[PDB]
Amino acid sequence: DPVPTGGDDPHKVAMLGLTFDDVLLLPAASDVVPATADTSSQLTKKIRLKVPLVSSAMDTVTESRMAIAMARAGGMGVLHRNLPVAEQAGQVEMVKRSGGLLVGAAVGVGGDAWVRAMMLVDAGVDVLVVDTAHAHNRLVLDMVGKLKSEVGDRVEVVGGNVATRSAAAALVDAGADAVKVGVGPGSICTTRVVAGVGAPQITAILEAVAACRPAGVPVIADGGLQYSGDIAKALAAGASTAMLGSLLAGTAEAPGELIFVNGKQYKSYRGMGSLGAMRKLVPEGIEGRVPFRGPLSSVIHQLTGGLRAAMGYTGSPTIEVLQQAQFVRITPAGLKESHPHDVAMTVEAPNYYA
Amino acid sequence: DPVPTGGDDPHKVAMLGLTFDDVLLLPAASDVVPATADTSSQLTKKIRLKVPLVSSAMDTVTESRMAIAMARAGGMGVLHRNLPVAEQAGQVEMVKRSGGLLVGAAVGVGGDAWVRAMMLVDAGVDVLVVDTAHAHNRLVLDMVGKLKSEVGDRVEVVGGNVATRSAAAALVDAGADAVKVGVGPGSICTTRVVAGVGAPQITAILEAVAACRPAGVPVIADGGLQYSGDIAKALAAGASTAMLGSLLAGTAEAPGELIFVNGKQYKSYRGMGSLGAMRKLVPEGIEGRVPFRGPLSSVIHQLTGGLRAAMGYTGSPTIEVLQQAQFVRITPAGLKESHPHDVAMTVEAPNYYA
Amino acid sequence: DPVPTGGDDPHKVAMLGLTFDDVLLLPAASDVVPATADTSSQLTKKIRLKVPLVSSAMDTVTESRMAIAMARAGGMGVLHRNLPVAEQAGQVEMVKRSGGLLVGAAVGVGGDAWVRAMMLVDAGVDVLVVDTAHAHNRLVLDMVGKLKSEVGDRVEVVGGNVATRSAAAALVDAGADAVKVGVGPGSICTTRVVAGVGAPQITAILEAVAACRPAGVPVIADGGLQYSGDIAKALAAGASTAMLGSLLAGTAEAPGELIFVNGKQYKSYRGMGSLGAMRKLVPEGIEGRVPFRGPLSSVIHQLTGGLRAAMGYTGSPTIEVLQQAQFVRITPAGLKESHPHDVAMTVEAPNYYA
Amino acid sequence: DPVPTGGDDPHKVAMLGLTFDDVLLLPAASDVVPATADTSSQLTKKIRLKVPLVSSAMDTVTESRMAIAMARAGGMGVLHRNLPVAEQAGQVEMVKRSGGLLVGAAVGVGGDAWVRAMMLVDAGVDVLVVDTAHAHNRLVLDMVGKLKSEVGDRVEVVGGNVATRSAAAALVDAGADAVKVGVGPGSICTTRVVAGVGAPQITAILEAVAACRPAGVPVIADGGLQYSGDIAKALAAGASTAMLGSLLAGTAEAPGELIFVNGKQYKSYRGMGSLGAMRKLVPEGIEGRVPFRGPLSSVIHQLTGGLRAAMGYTGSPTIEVLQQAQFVRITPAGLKESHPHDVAMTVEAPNYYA
Ligand SMILES: COc1c(C)c2c(c(O)c1C/C=C(\C)Cn1cc(COC[C@H]3O[C@@H](n4cnc5c(N)ncnc54)[C@H](O)[C@@H]3O)nn1)C(=O)OC2
Ligand SMILES: COc1c(C)c2c(c(O)c1C/C=C(\C)Cn1cc(COC[C@H]3O[C@@H](n4cnc5c(N)ncnc54)[C@H](O)[C@@H]3O)nn1)C(=O)OC2
Ligand SMILES: COc1c(C)c2c(c(O)c1C/C=C(\C)Cn1cc(COC[C@H]3O[C@@H](n4cnc5c(N)ncnc54)[C@H](O)[C@@H]3O)nn1)C(=O)OC2
Ligand SMILES: COc1c(C)c2c(c(O)c1C/C=C(\C)Cn1cc(COC[C@H]3O[C@@H](n4cnc5c(N)ncnc54)[C@H](O)[C@@H]3O)nn1)C(=O)OC2
Ligand SMILES: O=c1[nH]cnc2c1ncn2[C@@H]1O[C@H](COP(=O)(O)O)[C@@H](O)[C@H]1O
Ligand SMILES: O=c1[nH]cnc2c1ncn2[C@@H]1O[C@H](COP(=O)(O)O)[C@@H](O)[C@H]1O
Ligand SMILES: O=c1[nH]cnc2c1ncn2[C@@H]1O[C@H](COP(=O)(O)O)[C@@H](O)[C@H]1O
Ligand SMILES: O=c1[nH]cnc2c1ncn2[C@@H]1O[C@H](COP(=O)(O)O)[C@@H](O)[C@H]1O
Ligand SMILES: [K+]
Ligand SMILES: [K+]
Ligand SMILES: [K+]
Ligand SMILES: [K+]
Repeated sequence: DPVPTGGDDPHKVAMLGLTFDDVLLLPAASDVVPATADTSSQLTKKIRLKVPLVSSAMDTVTESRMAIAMARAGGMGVLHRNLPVAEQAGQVEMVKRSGGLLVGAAVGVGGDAWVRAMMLVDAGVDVLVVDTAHAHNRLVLDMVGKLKSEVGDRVEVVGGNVATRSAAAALVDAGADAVKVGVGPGSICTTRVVAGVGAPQITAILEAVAACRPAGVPVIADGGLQYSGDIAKALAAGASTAMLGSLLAGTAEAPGELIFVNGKQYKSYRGMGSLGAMRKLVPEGIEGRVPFRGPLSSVIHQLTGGLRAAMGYTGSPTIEVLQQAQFVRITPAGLKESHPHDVAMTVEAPNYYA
Repeated sequence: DPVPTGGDDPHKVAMLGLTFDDVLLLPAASDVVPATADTSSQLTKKIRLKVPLVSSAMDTVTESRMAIAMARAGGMGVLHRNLPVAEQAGQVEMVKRSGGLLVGAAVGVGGDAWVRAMMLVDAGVDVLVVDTAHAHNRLVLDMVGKLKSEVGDRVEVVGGNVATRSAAAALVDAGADAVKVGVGPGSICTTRVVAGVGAPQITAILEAVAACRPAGVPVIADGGLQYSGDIAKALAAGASTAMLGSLLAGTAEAPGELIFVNGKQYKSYRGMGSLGAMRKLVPEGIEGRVPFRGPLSSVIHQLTGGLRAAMGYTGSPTIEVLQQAQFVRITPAGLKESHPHDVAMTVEAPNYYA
Repeated sequence: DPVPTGGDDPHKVAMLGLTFDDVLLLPAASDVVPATADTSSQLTKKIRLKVPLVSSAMDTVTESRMAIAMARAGGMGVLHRNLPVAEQAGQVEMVKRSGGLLVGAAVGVGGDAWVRAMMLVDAGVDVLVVDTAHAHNRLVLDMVGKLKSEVGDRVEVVGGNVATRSAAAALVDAGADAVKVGVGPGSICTTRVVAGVGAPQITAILEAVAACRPAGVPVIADGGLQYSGDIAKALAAGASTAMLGSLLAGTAEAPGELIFVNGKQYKSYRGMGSLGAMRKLVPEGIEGRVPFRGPLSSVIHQLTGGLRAAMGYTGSPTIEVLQQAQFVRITPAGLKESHPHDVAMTVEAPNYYA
Repeated sequence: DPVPTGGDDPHKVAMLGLTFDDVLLLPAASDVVPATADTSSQLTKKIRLKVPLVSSAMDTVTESRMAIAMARAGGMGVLHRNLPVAEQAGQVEMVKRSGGLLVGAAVGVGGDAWVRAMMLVDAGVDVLVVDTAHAHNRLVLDMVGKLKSEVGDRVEVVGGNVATRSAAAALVDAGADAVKVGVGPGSICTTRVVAGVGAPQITAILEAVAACRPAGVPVIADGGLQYSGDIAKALAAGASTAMLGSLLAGTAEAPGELIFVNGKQYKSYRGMGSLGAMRKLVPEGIEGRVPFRGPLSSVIHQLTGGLRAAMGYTGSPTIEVLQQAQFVRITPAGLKESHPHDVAMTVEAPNYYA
């Protein structure tokens, strides 16, 4: 970062971090229309999805109903781990016996996490996600490496989360089959406020990709996505898939009863590091609610439609070509101009609410 | 773009995009006053307007009443294409038989669009606008080139929309008589959110102009304009005309009945890519309403008055000289200072509402 | 401006404009306390004020009561010109016969303005202000030069307004005794929106000063000031005095009756380019109201107290040394941190309202 | 500062100032977990705290109850000086006789301040804080140097406040045992608005540290902190401790009765430069209220928990290693993404309110 901002060390403030709202994809020469785009992409080294989307491993987003629906829509669910091992394993079996659908499951770090992992593999899980706030901790890299050693022939092992090139490189050397990027950008996340730590999500992807791409390891962009265009941006920055919590938490298939506050409909959505999920603790998430959004299938159709539009605009027949697209950086005025502006919206759009 | 923002490719984030609110025109030495300014400008290679303004080809902005009024005010209307071919053609005839006024009409891409185009030419249209979200698609360049080949002796052919230098260059090589710039900046547009694609409108004009100006092809700045000063900025960036939807949709001549909500008056205004206009679809516009603004003539007087003021300030006797003016880039504080600030407005101004 | 923002001309977007909220003064080594600071400064080549403040030539800010009070407080008023010549001249006499106080008066450009000017000189005015939106117009430079030729032995002649180095240089060569800077930053001004023209006020001062300082011509910073700290910033950027409209319009001495809306007290304040002041016109100002602020003397005490504080902080015993102080440029976060933040204000401060 | 912003002097606008919301800490390789972090740090050359936090010397933040509680929590209180000397001294004795707890006390500059200081030393104070708005004034450096000469064997002497490298260097040469950084960032402070003076707090720390670190003098980051992550940022920028007013003013131990406005609970909090504290004056602070936050111990637990999280993320076993961490600079979009976003919070978190 060139500009003088204090002190005598030019590396103290090491770069300028961008996130989704900071950039637009540039249109390019195209012989692609949304209809002819191919949205398939690698979830891991061995697993390719038809639709490059996976649901967050959260107790207000993914249990078996969500996992089943995501798989049928061409993506995948990652089953959360805030429940007894026998119950998480049973949910893996529920998905597996609905057509041999793909499914993943989260585990932590340690002895209990290891027992959880072995049970999940026994239940037939396809992907284990080592699900942590900071994968550059040595204990996490150990967990990833040992799982890959012991069961890596039977199962794919994802490691996360990271926000730097060096952390992505450490997970690759540990043997990760994919690397999940996102420290702090989650809609329900307070890590960046409470700890003061993280990196803006576009820059975090660009950096992780610089480590993972040359090693042939897919990057999963996790957190901070709010519009279908954000998915296109994350993939163009080099991710192969995107993980969604907020965008899916409001759907019929997410766990939770409908909340009916003041004429409107909502579903609860909460961080896994919130007090409520963990039950003095120092939480790194909040508890809240999102608008009810109806069937998962209709949300995914809108998201994939927006991604297909982006592929047509950028002349990308495949996700692999989308990953080569270019950005322009924009100002606050640019962002206001990008949204609808100076008009009163009178009708809801299925892919846009202010 | 010099500053490090992630990864190892300096061309990934290729430049900084500016739009109207990011810049001001610098005053210069002047022997021009608003009264003596000459606002005429090229719409196309062959067509010069007295006032460098054209109304959007939208079903809530331009049918024959709007086209007639815009022509009489010294500009032009582009008749929308969300209606049967015989009806669009009939409206062209309505305008033509009100004094031989100039008129344009939108067409799409394909066989039905081609039949539409031939009928419009037969009705006496002066300008065909190949009206698309992404003119850098090969199908659009083909449509432009074939129209120019078949009927280009009888009619001027405009192509759009683009947001890059390379896309403008492709339209010029395809034979466009003008190039329309604007991917996503429209007030009712969600393309930049839904697809994540576009470029801020001042930068988009500067880039398109770098391709079109040396080839002698006029650029039409389309979308994102909200104040008379925006028109001056778009022209100074090198456009020859500006296309307006939002600013004209509220006028008496725009299609639509007056809406009377809660003591106030409005007219409907909607994207042509909204669900409502297209009638599961994945829309790229919204449906809404804008304040009623009275007769078109009075709006155009205010817009041209603001443009004339800019010409006096920049010492520009003609639009061609305005296109040589300089900008200063501004911060959010600069923008707040540019608007009225720290005062409660007690009376409406005819050319300013907060 | 180094960063790529579109096109092939590096001078198209010629620099980055800053205004007051973009910068802070850096504290420095000091043997000055607010009590020992000397706030005197040149209004013009020949006229030094005890307090570097002058009231705007506006019909809601300065008639004779305001002019008298400003002079007694150690500054000066400039009498507005939206009234018959005999009446403006009479007000000059009212001030002159209240102790031989300093007074200025605005005039325009042309034959009627020239008659106005001669009458004002006859009435004993000390300063003529050629009061225009764009002093880089040739007609204005002619007016300034001819006044200085004809009556420049009897009276000081101020010219404005400008926002560029070249325009300030032209006024200096025309013979101006001071140069007034400010195109568009006024609180009631819409020029930057309606015409799209101007330059952020700190940059406008820095540029004008680069022309005026080496010629020994004082710069008057006109418009955009809202806090006592803004006065210190304008002077540190190199201005010698500041002109205030909004900050003084609410005082007892400003023309206007008190407005009592919904339990509170206000006074009308309006641009001289508003429809109301000019009485289809294309206005460049709005009509509004500001909070009532009580006696002028108490406002000026607060403003000078804040300026004296700045002088103590920067180690400036005199305004001439304050003009050598340094800035740091700040971000939106910096600006939020500069104001009170994260607290509910329960008591009014005499020099701060949110 | 490279970019052209006006005039011909590249040093006029000398750098870009950042504050807390402008930066995030980058995660790094770590063998630290929050539990194993060591939060101890130097308050002064001779005094090490277990927890790197000290309460502001304000009459709505620190009297003896607060000083006692802060010391027991592993930090320190600085007793305010808006009260008679015998009473401030008595409060020092109250703290000293509650277990020989550490305590500091503020003094001003001059003869009365000197008498106050001698009485405080006699009462057994551990730290004298020369408590001023501008320590680069020569009178302040004299006060610091004379105290260190006369009583510097018995007591540690802190000097502040500063916002520049040169001012920190002057205090070091004057003999300060620590340097307090912060000109204007306080939540109740208006200095930056009223005087227009200051520097954004991250840059102010980086600059002061460049002077103090090589001389082995600890820096106290004072003002502007609102979240536990801010404490981690201030320390990573090189401060050794942080001083808090706003974050502690709402606690049970802060002076003040509970205010019960409209169903909610608050405590008064006011600048020491506000009219109310000083009792025409020209104040540099405001009077207000903050939410009631319960026992001090629980607030400090949340703050230290967030700091420990940051240490785990950055791989810092000690504060000395945290001081070597790196930042990424972020945009407004980055800041929105850092907070919770696009969710309605339904439950209060103990370490986060919007
Ligand atoms: C046409 O109205 C606009 C305009 C003018 C703009 C936008 C927009 O979203 C819309 C709404 C979009 C539609 C109403 C849908 N539509 C219809 C057409 C007519 O031309 C269709 C042809 O345009 C090309 N095309 C149109 N969209 C794409 C895409 N997403 N990817 C690749 N090619 C695309 C393709 O060759 C196709 O055959 N273009 N967009 C916009 O973002 O900036 C300008
Ligand atoms: C005079 O009040 C201001 C002032 C001081 C400012 C502004 C403004 O809009 C106004 C309101 C504008 C008016 C009340 C209209 N007006 C009257 C005059 C008196 O001088 C008129 C002469 O000023 C020159 N002039 C004034 N405006 C222009 C222009 N737009 N283009 C070219 N020349 C212009 C021209 O030579 C003309 O003969 N200037 N503006 C402003 O934006 O920054 C400063
Ligand atoms: C003391 O509280 C603060 C503190 C800590 C800060 C600020 C502040 O406005 C205030 C409020 C200001 C006052 C309560 C007034 N005050 C009293 C003192 C005690 O020391 C007084 C001495 O401090 C020096 N000093 C204090 N202010 C100035 C100034 N504006 N210009 C030059 N010198 C100044 C000068 O030598 C003077 O003898 N400093 N400010 C601030 O902006 O950042 C830190
Ligand atoms: C797990 O959920 C997340 C995720 C995915 C993210 C975040 C987050 O705050 C949370 C909430 C945090 C928790 C629910 C707490 N938790 C539990 C785990 C499971 O793995 C624990 C292991 O992860 C490592 N670890 C986890 N947090 C830290 C830290 N602050 N410092 C050092 N190491 C840390 C450490 O080795 C530890 O043994 N990670 N965070 C986040 O900010 O970005 C991604
Ligand atoms: O409590 C937490 N604190 C921080 N991040 C969390 C927490 N719980 C889940 N996450 C992350 O936030 C992501 C969802 O982000 P969203 O799509 O923006 O709502 C998840 O996939 C996790 O990576
Ligand atoms: O639904 C749509 N989505 C995106 N852009 C549209 C749509 N309909 C019209 N437009 C564009 O928006 C322009 C009007 O923008 P406005 O002047 O900012 O309201 C039109 O001239 C078209 O280029
Ligand atoms: O109607 C107008 N349009 C633009 N600027 C104006 C108008 N009337 C007065 N001004 C300028 O605005 C200044 C006052 O700005 P303020 O102190 O920010 O309210 C005056 O001294 C004039 O330079
Ligand atoms: O009235 C004042 N004006 C300016 N700063 C003050 C005033 N009173 C206290 N301060 C500073 O503000 C700090 C507290 O800031 P806070 O933690 O952001 O609320 C104190 O420790 C002092 O350095
Ligand atoms: K838009
Ligand atoms: K303004
Ligand atoms: K402040
Ligand atoms: K967040």
